[PDB]
Amino acid sequence: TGLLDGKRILVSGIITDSSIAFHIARVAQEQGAQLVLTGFDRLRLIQRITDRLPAKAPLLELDVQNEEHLASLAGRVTEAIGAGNKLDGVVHSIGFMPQTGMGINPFFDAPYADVSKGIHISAYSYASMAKALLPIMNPGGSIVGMDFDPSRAMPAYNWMTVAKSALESVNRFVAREAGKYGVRSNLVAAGPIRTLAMSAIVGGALGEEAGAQIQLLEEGWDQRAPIGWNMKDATPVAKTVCALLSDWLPATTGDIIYADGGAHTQLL
Amino acid sequence: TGLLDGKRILVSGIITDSSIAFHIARVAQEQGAQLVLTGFDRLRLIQRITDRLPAKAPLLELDVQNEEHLASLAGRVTEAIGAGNKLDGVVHSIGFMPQTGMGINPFFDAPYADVSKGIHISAYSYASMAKALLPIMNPGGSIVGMDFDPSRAMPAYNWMTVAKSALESVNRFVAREAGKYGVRSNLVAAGPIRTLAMSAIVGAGAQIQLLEEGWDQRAPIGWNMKDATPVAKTVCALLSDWLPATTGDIIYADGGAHTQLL
Amino acid sequence: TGLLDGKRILVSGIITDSSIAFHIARVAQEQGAQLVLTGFDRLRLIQRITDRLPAKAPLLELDVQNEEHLASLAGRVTEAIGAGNKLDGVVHSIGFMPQTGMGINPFFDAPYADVSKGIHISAYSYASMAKALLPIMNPGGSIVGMDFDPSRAMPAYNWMTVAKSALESVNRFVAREAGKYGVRSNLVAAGPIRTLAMSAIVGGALGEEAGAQIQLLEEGWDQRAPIGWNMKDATPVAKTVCALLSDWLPATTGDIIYADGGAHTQLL
Amino acid sequence: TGLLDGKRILVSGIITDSSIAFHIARVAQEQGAQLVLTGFDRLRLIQRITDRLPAKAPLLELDVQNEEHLASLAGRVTEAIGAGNKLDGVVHSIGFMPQTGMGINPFFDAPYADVSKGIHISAYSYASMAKALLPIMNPGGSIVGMDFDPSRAMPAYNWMTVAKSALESVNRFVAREAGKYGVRSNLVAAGPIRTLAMSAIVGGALGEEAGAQIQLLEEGWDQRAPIGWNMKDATPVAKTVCALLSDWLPATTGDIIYADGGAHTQLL
Ligand SMILES: NC(=O)c1ccc[n+]([C@@H]2O[C@H](COP(=O)([O-])OP(=O)(O)OC[C@H]3O[C@@H](n4cnc5c(N)ncnc54)[C@H](O)[C@@H]3O)[C@@H](O)[C@H]2O)c1
Ligand SMILES: NC(=O)c1ccc[n+]([C@@H]2O[C@H](COP(=O)([O-])OP(=O)(O)OC[C@H]3O[C@@H](n4cnc5c(N)ncnc54)[C@H](O)[C@@H]3O)[C@@H](O)[C@H]2O)c1
Ligand SMILES: NC(=O)c1ccc[n+]([C@@H]2O[C@H](COP(=O)([O-])OP(=O)(O)OC[C@H]3O[C@@H](n4cnc5c(N)ncnc54)[C@H](O)[C@@H]3O)[C@@H](O)[C@H]2O)c1
Ligand SMILES: NC(=O)c1ccc[n+]([C@@H]2O[C@H](COP(=O)([O-])OP(=O)(O)OC[C@H]3O[C@@H](n4cnc5c(N)ncnc54)[C@H](O)[C@@H]3O)[C@@H](O)[C@H]2O)c1
Ligand SMILES: Cc1ccccc1Oc1ccc(Cn2cc(-c3ccccc3)nn2)cc1O
Ligand SMILES: Cc1ccccc1Oc1ccc(Cn2cc(-c3ccccc3)nn2)cc1O
Ligand SMILES: Cc1ccccc1Oc1ccc(Cn2cc(-c3ccccc3)nn2)cc1O
Ligand SMILES: Cc1ccccc1Oc1ccc(Cn2cc(-c3ccccc3)nn2)cc1O
Ligand SMILES: [Cl-]
Repeated sequence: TGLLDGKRILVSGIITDSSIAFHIARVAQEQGAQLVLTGFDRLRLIQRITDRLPAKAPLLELDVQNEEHLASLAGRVTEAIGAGNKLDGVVHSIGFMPQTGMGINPFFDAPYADVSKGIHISAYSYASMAKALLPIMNPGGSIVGMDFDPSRAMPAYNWMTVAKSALESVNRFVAREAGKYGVRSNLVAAGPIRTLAMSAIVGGALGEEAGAQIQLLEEGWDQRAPIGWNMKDATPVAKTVCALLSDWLPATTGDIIYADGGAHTQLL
Repeated sequence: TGLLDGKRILVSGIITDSSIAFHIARVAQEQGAQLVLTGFDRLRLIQRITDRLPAKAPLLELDVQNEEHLASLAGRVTEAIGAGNKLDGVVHSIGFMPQTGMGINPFFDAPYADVSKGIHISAYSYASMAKALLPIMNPGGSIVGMDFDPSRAMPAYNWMTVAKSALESVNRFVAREAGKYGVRSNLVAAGPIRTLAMSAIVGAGAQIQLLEEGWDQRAPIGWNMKDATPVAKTVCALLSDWLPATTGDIIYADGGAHTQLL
Repeated sequence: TGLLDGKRILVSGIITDSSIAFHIARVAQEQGAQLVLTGFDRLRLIQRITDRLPAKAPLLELDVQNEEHLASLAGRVTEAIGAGNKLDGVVHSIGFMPQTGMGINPFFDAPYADVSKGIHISAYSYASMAKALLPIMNPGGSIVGMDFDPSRAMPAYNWMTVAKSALESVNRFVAREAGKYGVRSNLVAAGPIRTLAMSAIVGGALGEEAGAQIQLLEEGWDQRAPIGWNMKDATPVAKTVCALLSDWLPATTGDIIYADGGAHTQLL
Repeated sequence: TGLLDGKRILVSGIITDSSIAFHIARVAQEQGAQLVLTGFDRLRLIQRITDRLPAKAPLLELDVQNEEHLASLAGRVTEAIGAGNKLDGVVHSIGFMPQTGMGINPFFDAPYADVSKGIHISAYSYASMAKALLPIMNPGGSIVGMDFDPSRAMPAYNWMTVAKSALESVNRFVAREAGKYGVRSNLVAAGPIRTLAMSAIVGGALGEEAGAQIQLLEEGWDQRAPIGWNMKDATPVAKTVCALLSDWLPATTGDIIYADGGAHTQLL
C-alpha cells in the first residue's frame, strides 16, 4: 500500500511547518512510515509544530554540536521505536551558518570560528549522526541528507556553499561506512523552498537586498527548470527523499539526486 | 497498490530474457503497470520471450532507423491501448554499435559510416522516440533511457562511449521539449549486467575482470552483474510519481561505484 | 624566446580574420612557431586571409569529410615542412551543423542525415585528424581542439551541443592513442567569440530572434565571469590554445581547459 | 624562455626539497620570477632548504592560523619587495590534517576539533591569504592553490578529501573577490608526488599500510594516465603552476587544472 509501509525512520530538522523536514515527515507518514523525530533548542515550539503532522511521533532532543546528545542518541532512539527494533531510515535536514558567513557580509570577513561552527552543523554532523545510528539500522536501510548544489559559486550563499561542498564529500565517505551495514547514503539537492532558514538566515544576511533574493532564485530555478519550480511547494522534495528511503532506489549510494525541476541540467 | 498502478507504459528493447528491458517490464507489471512492448527485427523470438513476462502485453514492431515505423508508432500504440487513452511512461532500452566501433578493434579504424549508425540507434533515437510519443503522453508522465557512464574513457567500449555522451546531451534537450507536455526525461546509468549486447562488445575473462574492478570492487554496497532487478527498480522509480522534480538528469544505479575512486 | 620557439604546428579552421584559428595562428607566430595551415572549400579567400598573418605559412586543402584528403594529409604536411621534420602541434578549430539542427528550428525536426553530417565534421574529425597526423608528431607534442561547454542544455545551440558532447568523449579516446606517441590531446572550451559560424550559423538559425543570441551570451558569460568576457577579443582564447601547445602544461591530457572568464564556475 | 620575467611571486609551503612548493619556486626562478617565500614553524630548517634554490629570496614567517601573521603579511611582503612594488603571483601550497583524520583511523572517530584544524589550514587559509595579499597584487595577477581531486571518495585520504572539497568551493568564491582586482584564482589538482605530507597520510614511510599506499597510487595514477605518471618528479606540476602564474591562461579563473597525466579522464 504505502511506499514506506512498516519502515521506522528518524527525521531531524523540523523547526516550523515550512521546514523541509516537516514535509518529509508528513509524506513519510502518509506512506505508512513510523517516525521518530529530533529537534534542536526550541523543543516546546517543535512539539506544537509536530502536532500538526498526520500522526503522533516521539520527539527527541538533538543538538548535533553536543557530544552527550550524540553519545545517548542510539539509546534514546531504541527506547522510542521499541527495544530491539531497528531503523530503516535516517533523514539529516539540518544546517546553520552564522550571519558573517552569508549575504552581503564580505566573504573574506567571516572569521574561521564562525565558518567552523557552520561546517560542524551542516557537514560534519552528517557523519556524526551516521556514526551514532548505523549500529541500529537494518540492512537495506537508507540515510538521506539535504544539499543545495554548490558546484558553482553564487551570490549570498557564500560560506554555506563551502559547507555543502564539504557535505557532499562527507556523504561519499559515509557511504563507504554504511555499505558495511547494507545501508545507503545519499543527498537530495533540492531547489529553493521558502523556509525559516531561507528567510532569516540567508534573507536576513542580505539586509536590504532580500527583494533581489526572490528574483535570483526565480532566475536560477524556475526559469531554467524544464518542468518549472515552485518555491512554496515542498512536496516534490519530500517525495524525492521518500523515494530514497524506499526500496525503489536500491543501487544508488554515495550519490546526489537533484530535486530541482531539472534546473541544474540547463544553462539558461 | 503497486508503484505503477494504473499507468500505461511503453517498453522498447527486449530481445532475450536477460535484456534490461525484460526486467524493467517484469518489475513494471509486478507493480501494476499495463505495458505496450516494442521489438526490433526478430519479432518471433521476441514474442516467445515476452510470453515469459508475468502478463500479456501487445508487441509492436519498431526499428528506430525506419521513418515509417516512427511515423505510424503513435497510431499503433493508440490502437493497442484504446482510443482516448494515453501513455504515462516510455522506456528507451536500445543500443547498437558495429563491431568496428568496439572491443579490440583500434579506435581510429572505425569508419564514420559505422559510428554514425551506432549514434543513430543509440542516441538520436531517444529524440525520435520522444518526438513520436510525446503527443500521446499524459501530463505527469516519464521518459526513461539507459546510459552507461561515459564521463571517462575506458577499454573496449570505444565509440559506444561516444554514443552515450551524445545520448546524455540529447536527454537534456528532450527534457526541454518534454517539459511543455508536463513530462520528465531522464537516464539511468546502470552498472554492468550480463546481456546479449554485453557479450557482443568483445566476442571475455579480461572483460569480466575489468567490470569487477570498475564496479563491484568500487561499489560500497557491491554490484552483481547477474541481477538486473536493482536496475529495473530504479527505472520504475523514475516512471513513478516519486521523482516528480527530476528531469534532464541521470540517476546512477551502479552500487555507488562512480562515487568511489578506488 | 617565444613560447613556441622552434615548434612546427598545424592549424586548421581559418575562414576569416575573425576565426578563432586565425588568432591562434597569429599568436603562435608571434611566439616563434612555424605554421602549416589547412583550409576548407574557399581556398582562394583563405589564402588572402592568411596573408594578413604576421608570417607566410603554407596552406593545404582539407575537407575532413574527404577520405582522400585525410589519407594524403601527412604526406602533404611532410612535403611542406621538409622530409625528416615532424609536427609538434595540431590545432582542430573546425565545426559545422546544418540549419535544421540549430536556432529556432525545432530540435525534434532535425533529420538524422543533417545531425550526422554535423557530428562527422565537428566531432569524428577530431579523431580522423589525430589518426592522420600522429605518425608525423614528435614526442612531447600536443593536439588541441575547440569546445563550447555542452554539460547543460541551452537555447539555440541544439544539436551542436550534442556534437560537442561527442567531441569531449572523442578527446578522451584520442588521448589514449596519442599517449603511445608521447603526445597530449586536450580541448579548450572557449567563451563566445564573434566569428562567421557564431553569426551566420547560430545567429542565422535564429531568424528574427537574433537579438536573443546576444542577450543569452551576455547573461551566460560576461555577467557570470569574475574577470569579465569580451566576445570581440579572441586573444585570451588564442593564448590559452598556445599554452596547451607549449611545454608548460606537460601533465594535462584527455582534458578540457576553460577559457571563458570563469563563467562556467559561477551560477549567476 | 623567461615565462615569468619581471614577475614578483609569493610562494608558501616549502618545508623540504621534496615539497611541491620547492619545485614551484625553483621553476619560477628559472623562468625569471623574483620570489618572496613563506614558511611555517621551522624557519631555520626552511632557510637551509631554500638556500638550495637557484636564487636567494627573502623568507617570511607565516602560520595561517595566526591572525597577527596574516594581518602583518602585506606590510612584511612590501618591505621585502620594496615600497611601490606589488605582487603578480601568490602560491598556496599548504595543508594539514591531524592523524585521526587520515589513514587507517576510522573515518567516524576523527573528532571535529581535529577535522576543523585541518579545514582551517587546508581550505579556509586559501581565503585568508587572498584577503591579506589582494591589496598588494597588480591587475593581471594570479593566485594558485594545490588540490588533490576529491570528487570521489577513496581509502586513507579521509577527512583531507573533505578539506579539498571545501577548498574547491573556496577557490570559486576567491575568484569572485579577486576579479575586482583583475586577479585570477585557480587550483592545480596534481597527481601524487612523494613528499613529507604524503608519508604522513599513513603515519610515516613505514606506516602500517604504506605498501597499500604505493599500490593504490600506482593504480589510480600511473596506470590510468595516458602519458604515465612519475611520483618522484614534481617538475610537471611546478610547470603547470607557472603556466597559471603567467599571462598564458588569461581567461581561466575560479577553476581547476589537472596535472595528473590525464588519469582523472580514464576509468581504468
Ligand atoms: N530551503 C531551501 O531552499 C533549501 C534547499 C536545499 C537544501 N536545503 C537544506 O535543507 C535542510 C533543512 O533546511 P530548511 O530549508 O528546511 O530550513 P529550516 O530552518 O526549516 O530547518 C533547518 C534546521 O536545522 C536545525 N539545526 C540548526 N542547528 C542545529 C543543531 N545544532 N543541531 C541540530 N539541528 C540543528 C534547525 O533546528 C532547523 O530545524 C538544510 O540542510 C538546508 O541547508 C534547503
Ligand atoms: N548490460 C549492461 O551492462 C548495460 C549497462 C548500462 C546501460 N546499458 C544499456 O541498456 C540498454 C539495453 O541494453 P542491454 O544491455 O539490455 O542489451 P540487449 O542486447 O538486451 O538489448 C539491446 C536492445 O537494442 C535493440 N535495438 C538495436 N538496434 C535497434 C533498432 N534499430 N531499433 C530498435 N531496437 C534496436 C535490440 O533489438 C535489443 O532489444 C542499452 O541502451 C544499453 O547500452 C547496458
Ligand atoms: N566562436 C565561438 O564563440 C566559439 C566558442 C567555442 C568554441 N568554438 C568552436 O571553435 C571552432 C572554430 O569556429 P569559429 O567560431 O572560429 O568559426 P569559423 O566559422 O571561423 O570557423 C569554423 C571553421 O570550420 C571549418 N569547417 C567547416 N566544415 C569543414 C570541413 N568539412 N572540413 C574542414 N573544415 C571545415 C570552416 O571552414 C571554418 O574555417 C569550432 O569548433 C567552434 O565550434 C567557437
Ligand atoms: N604530494 C602530493 O601528492 C600532493 C598532491 C596534490 C596536492 N597536494 C597538495 O600540495 C600542497 C603541498 O603539500 P606537499 O605534498 O608539498 O607537502 P609538504 O609537507 O611538503 O608541504 C606542506 C606544507 O604545509 C605547510 N603548513 C602546514 N601547516 C601550516 C600552517 N599552519 N601555516 C602555513 N603553512 C603550513 C608545511 O609547513 C609544509 O610546508 C598541499 O595543499 C597538498 O595537499 C599534494
Ligand atoms: C539551514 C540553512 C542554514 C544556513 C544557510 C541556509 C540554510 O538552508 C537553506 C535555505 C535556503 C537555500 C536556498 N537559497 C539559496 C539562496 C542564495 C541567495 C539567493 C541566490 C541563490 C543563493 N537563497 N535561498 C539553501 C539552504 O541551504
Ligand atoms: C546495447 C549495446 C549496444 C552496443 C554496445 C553495448 C550495448 O549495451 C551494453 C552492454 C554492456 C555494457 C556494460 N559493459 C561495458 C563493457 C566494456 C568492457 C569492460 C570495461 C568497461 C567497458 N563491457 N560491458 C554497456 C552497454 O551499453
Ligand atoms: C563552427 C560552428 C559550427 C556550427 C555551430 C557553431 C559553431 O561554432 C560556434 C560559434 C559560436 C559559439 C558560441 N555561441 C553559442 C551560442 C548559442 C546562443 C546563445 C546562448 C548559447 C548558445 N551563440 N554563440 C559556439 C560555437 O561552437
Ligand atoms: C599536505 C597534506 C596534509 C595532509 C594530507 C595530505 C597532504 O598533502 C598531500 C600529500 C599527498 C597526496 C597524495 N596522496 C594521496 C594518498 C591517499 C592514499 C593512497 C590512495 C589515494 C589517497 N596518498 N598520497 C595528497 C595530498 O593532499
Ligand atoms: Cl509533487
